Amino acid sequence: SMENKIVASTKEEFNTWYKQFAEKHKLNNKYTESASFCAEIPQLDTYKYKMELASTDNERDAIYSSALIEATRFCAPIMECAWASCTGTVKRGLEWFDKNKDSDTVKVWDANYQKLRTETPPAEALLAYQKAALNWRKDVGFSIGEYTSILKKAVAAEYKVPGTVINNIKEMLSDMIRRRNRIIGREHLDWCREFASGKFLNAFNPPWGEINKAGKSGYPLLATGLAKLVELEGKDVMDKAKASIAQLEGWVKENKDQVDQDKAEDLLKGVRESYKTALALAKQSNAFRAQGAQIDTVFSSYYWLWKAGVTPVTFPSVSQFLFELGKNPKGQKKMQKALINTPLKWGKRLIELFADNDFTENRIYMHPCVLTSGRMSELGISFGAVPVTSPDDAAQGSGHTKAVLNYKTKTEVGNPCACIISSLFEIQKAGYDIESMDIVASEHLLHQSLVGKRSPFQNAYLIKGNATNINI
Repeated sequence: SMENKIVASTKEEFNTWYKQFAEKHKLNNKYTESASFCAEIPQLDTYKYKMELASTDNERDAIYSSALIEATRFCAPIMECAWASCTGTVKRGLEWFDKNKDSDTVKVWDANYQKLRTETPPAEALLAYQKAALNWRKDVGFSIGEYTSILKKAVAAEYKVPGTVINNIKEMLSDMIRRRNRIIGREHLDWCREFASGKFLNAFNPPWGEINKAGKSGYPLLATGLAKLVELEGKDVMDKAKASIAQLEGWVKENKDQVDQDKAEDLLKGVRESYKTALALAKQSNAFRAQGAQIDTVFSSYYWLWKAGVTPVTFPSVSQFLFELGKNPKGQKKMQKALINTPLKWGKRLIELFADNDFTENRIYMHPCVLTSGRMSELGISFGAVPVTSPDDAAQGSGHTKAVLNYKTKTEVGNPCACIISSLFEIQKAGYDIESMDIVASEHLLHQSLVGKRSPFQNAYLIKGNATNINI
């Protein structure tokens, strides 16, 4: 029969289920964050040599698919993949969109889907989508632990890798930075940075004279400074800036005997108008057109099942399909063939969520709610690592890109994560031209790592700072 064998309406029930599954299958925490089937860190070099030899494109596609599935299939985070694929999570997760379909943080991208299959979205729908992701995650009750949670935290100053891969990791980082810069004062900027975090009393003594003083742009100096800040150091600055204003206010309230009321209230007014201007400038930053479009995998996955008309009953067959897909990969053509050929009804309805082929602008600007053939992997890691009609078959392994994130980054085992990311990167270099690719998947895996992301089921959006500023 086609049924969901993982039956839990609550984190507790699932916990029981998974203690049992984990013990039966000897899930192991050696090299992976979450317990998994991973006994040994894969060796991808043979794919590197083979890839050095390949004279045709199809072969390079197959060699990279192979390399990927080889590095992935046994490292999937069984606990979170399972939890995300269980009965309760599937019921609530699908039911969320029926209640929230018409809300203002959903309707913006949803009702506009067909359009989004072609043209890049405004900033508004990016913000909306991210809010909706966090909301679905709160309402559904998706967090059973740190690997399913919302990550709010500062990007670590340093990223440790072993001397074997340090070369590679660095090359990747430089190409990444080059790419970010491609996506897009002196005293003023440092005064703005100091104000944004440490010194809010700096607002009493602006370097340019009056705090709200306009520059060559007619835009306030503070505003553009903060903007350039969000650009270089990441949007965290804005929050920090606001925090500082908070302090300012607090101070003005705690000691009001030291200040003149009228011009204190005008000071505050000023900093606030400047901050609103800085926000507005950063929302259109065009660097927000990218970072805003960062996908929330499980959320977009459930959105896709919903949009494709999937339900608790038919979900197990999708889980099944995905599971097979993690064994026998399919490029564009093969995916389309498979999806149209299946007698099952969600197959055709999936490809009708696919964007155009044939999508004009750069794809990092594509909205995170839109399905494509390359994005099947998201579903792949959500519902596919563990087939829910036959959970034990998970022991065979199902390769899905984000599986890489389940690898530990810690130095005692010698950062398997970075090692695999690096092997993938070399392998790609061999057969493909790096600089000329719209996206580089190993690079995005790396981006996810540097930013402190240990799971596919973690939400990385609210993280503090820019991964490109990291020292490795």
